[PDB]
Amino acid sequence: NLPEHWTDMNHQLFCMVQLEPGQSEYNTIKDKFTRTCSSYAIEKIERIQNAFLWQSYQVKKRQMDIKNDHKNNERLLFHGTDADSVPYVNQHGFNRSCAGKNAVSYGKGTYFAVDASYSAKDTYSKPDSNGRKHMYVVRVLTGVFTKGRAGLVTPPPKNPHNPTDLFDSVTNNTRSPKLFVVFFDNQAYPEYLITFTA
Amino acid sequence: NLPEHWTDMNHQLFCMVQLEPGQSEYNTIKDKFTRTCSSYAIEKIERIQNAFLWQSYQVKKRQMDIKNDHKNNERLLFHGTDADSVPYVNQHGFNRSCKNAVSYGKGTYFAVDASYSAKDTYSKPDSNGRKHMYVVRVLTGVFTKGRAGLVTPPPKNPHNPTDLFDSVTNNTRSPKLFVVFFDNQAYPEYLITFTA
Ligand SMILES: O=c1[nH][nH]c(=O)c2cc(OCc3cccc(Cl)c3)ccc12
Repeated sequence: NLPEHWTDMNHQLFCMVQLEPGQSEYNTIKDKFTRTCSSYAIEKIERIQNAFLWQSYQVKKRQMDIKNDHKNNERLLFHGTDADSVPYVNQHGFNRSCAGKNAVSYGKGTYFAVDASYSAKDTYSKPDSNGRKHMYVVRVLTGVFTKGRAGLVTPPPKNPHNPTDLFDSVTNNTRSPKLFVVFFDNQAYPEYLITFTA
Repeated sequence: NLPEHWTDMNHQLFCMVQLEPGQSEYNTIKDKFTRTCSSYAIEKIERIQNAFLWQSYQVKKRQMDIKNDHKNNERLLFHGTDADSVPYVNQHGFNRSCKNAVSYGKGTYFAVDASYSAKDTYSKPDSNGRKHMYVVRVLTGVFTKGRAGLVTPPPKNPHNPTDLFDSVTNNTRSPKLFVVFFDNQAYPEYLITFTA
């Protein structure tokens, strides 16, 4: 079930693949980034090939496709993080118990941005001792979402009289979403790592 | 690809099935409980048929079987909870984000002995006196002693910080509880409703 554009991994379960500028795959990520981060320069873009993270994520995606009536349940979003977190995210993905409090909190989960500019803030993509900033491009199962509240540890119910039937994610604003919060493991696959500088 | 002992669900994805007293499955689960809780009264035992939870759990189990290359990664453990939490666990399983004692880390706790889970602090009696305890398949895998404040298991090797233990315990030689720190590492298989 591993994607056919992935490099052959010689029977290993994890690899970071450096992309080539001028390939469509590099250029669509570079364009998505520069749309709001034109004042930064990209050092490199790496494709994350993590067999176990992919399998768990693809099972969640297939479940949400069945549960939800004909929705586009997946969005491609950004996540800025510090260099110390990069090896953990590459191997294990996004853990809500490691997440910082957001400056505007819509719940206690993992935050993902519509715009690279948001994730490029030093508060998220902290410059390392060589001045490198790190941002992931992430497949996120946003599914059916509502406006969040600082108190949430899971997405709220769709209906107060059916407390277990939940929204898939929450946002800052349902009309004009700029961030999404997910509260479960394997609801986000880190697909690319962008290393960039001021 | 759902287990053979499950009963037909009329093409639905979630069902709680009450077991028949005196049949093999009911007797097996009743014996596990009465090993340490023979003084309690069993009202009923329900088989939890949650296709989505089962699929996500079986994926984790296949992954852990490959990674550990050995094979006894699974233990059958107990979890007492309050009646208000039962509908959530039936649908969504165990969630570390939901304060009882967490001295061995911030995960979900499971007991080796039903008697521990049977304490009123875990299986809180409801207004009709009913107590609730799950029998749980847990991917304990390779484990180490836990400690306060862990948000994931420790690494197996300090020079490889991302290769983790699968779970932690109070005591590696003679464990009485296990903590898991990830979703879909535990599948709630039966729900025992009982009284003091
Ligand atoms: O069945 C349970 N349901 N919910 C729990 O939080 C729970 C917790 C639990 O160990 C907590 C603990 C921690 C340190 C020392 C000791 Cl001695 C005990 C055991 C069972 C349960």
